[PDB]
Amino acid sequence: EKSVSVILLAGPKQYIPLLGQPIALYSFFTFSRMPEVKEIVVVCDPFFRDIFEEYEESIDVDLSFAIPGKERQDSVYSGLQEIDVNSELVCIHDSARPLVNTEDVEKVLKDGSAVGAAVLGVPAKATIKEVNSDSLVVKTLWEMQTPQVIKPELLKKGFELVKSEGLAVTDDVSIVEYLKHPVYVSQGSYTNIKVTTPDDLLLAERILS
Amino acid sequence: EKSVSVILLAGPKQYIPLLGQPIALYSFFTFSRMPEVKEIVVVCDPFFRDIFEEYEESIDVDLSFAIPGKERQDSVYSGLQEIDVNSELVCIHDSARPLVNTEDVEKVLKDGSAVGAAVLGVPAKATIKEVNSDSLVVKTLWEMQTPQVIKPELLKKGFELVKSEGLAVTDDVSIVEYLKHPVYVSQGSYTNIKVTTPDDLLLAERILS
Ligand SMILES: N#Cc1cnn2c(O)c(Cc3ccccc3)c(Cl)nc12
Ligand SMILES: N#Cc1cnn2c(O)c(Cc3ccccc3)c(Cl)nc12
Ligand SMILES: [K+]
Ligand SMILES: [K+]
Ligand SMILES: [K+]
Ligand SMILES: [K+]
Repeated sequence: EKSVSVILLAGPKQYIPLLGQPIALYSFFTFSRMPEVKEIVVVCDPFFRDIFEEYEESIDVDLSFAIPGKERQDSVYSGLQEIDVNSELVCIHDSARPLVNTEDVEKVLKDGSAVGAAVLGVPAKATIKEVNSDSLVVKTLWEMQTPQVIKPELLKKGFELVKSEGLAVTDDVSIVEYLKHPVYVSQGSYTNIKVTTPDDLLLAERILS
Repeated sequence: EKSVSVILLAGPKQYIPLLGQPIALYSFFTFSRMPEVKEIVVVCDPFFRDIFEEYEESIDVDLSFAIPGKERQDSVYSGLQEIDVNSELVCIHDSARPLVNTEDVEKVLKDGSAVGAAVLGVPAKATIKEVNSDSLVVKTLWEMQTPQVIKPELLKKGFELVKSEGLAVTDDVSIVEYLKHPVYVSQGSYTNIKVTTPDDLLLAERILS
């Protein structure tokens, strides 16, 4: 209980309402009601702080804020600077995923605690293949979602390594890929979609019923 | 000209209308108007033959039919048995992809002719990772679409090898993966979606405007 700090990424499609509520507030509330969660560090343009700020006394978590940066990793880093000095786990979530299930958050938190780093994923349904520089097929794949859950010292070491040795950040689990620590893939739900265009918004409404 | 035989897979979501026309007819017509295409072998439950049969004298291709089988590869094989004895290329298409562009069909036909086997693909947008049996991340991916275009002798040899040596067919390019022949990935369009649920159907309508 109160061992997890959520970094909620909300640096605009994550504020378009879903049944009257901005998309970013759904996951915000899902996390707030979990007794595991001590605090939520919201990463957002200060223009939208109000959207979250209205609910501070009514939620049972500490609310903090962080300034976004140029790339997703910069926004992750900024949020990381604000967590309780004794948080055992950081839980990084894309606010564009409003429909994440509490049960799946529970699973990835559990796996993150056990393993050190964990991320929600689902089996990739489509035929997906590695392709080389000459456009030829190179002769189980999982699609990643969020939360991404990691022990703060682990993530700090990852940022430290990328920084000092000047490494290339390419995708959403690139930083830990440079470390030798294992990353567990917690099996999630296909309903935990990223809601970035009006067609997704419609999906979200059907899932919400 | 008249060098390509299309195997149109329509073995029910591919007959739900899109702006009044069953989904399966969109690609059917796209292929019919191409002077490269000699014939279309439609693979469908005979219950729906009429849907295609109505247009035979008005299209400029020979129309043939084949019975589906249990798995997609069986349906591919059945269609293969019906093509002109002198077709230089077979063009396999999932009728659930109604929005394929003529220009992209032209590209994959060109690449299939040059290389021997080619398939439309797009860069996979999501973070996708290989995961091992212990649920851990294994430390460019492309999403495949159709058409899949192949020289008929190449595809026949592939079915022959899988059959005689009893190999496991897993995904949509599995059969050729056993051969040493290269498979080219022709860059397609994100609009060439597979339309399997009412939300896709809505996507299709927006793309169609
Ligand atoms: N942006 C961004 C980004 C790039 N890499 N990377 C990363 O490795 C983690 C850490 C992490 C990875 C997997 C599972 C949990 C945590 C997080 Cl949270 N973000 C990023
Ligand atoms: N079902 C099914 C199926 C499984 N494998 N496989 C395959 O290799 C090809 C041939 C092909 C592959 C890549 C590019 C063109 C053709 C086709 Cl057409 N279908 C299948
Ligand atoms: K380590
Ligand atoms: K999407
Ligand atoms: K060969
Ligand atoms: K779909």
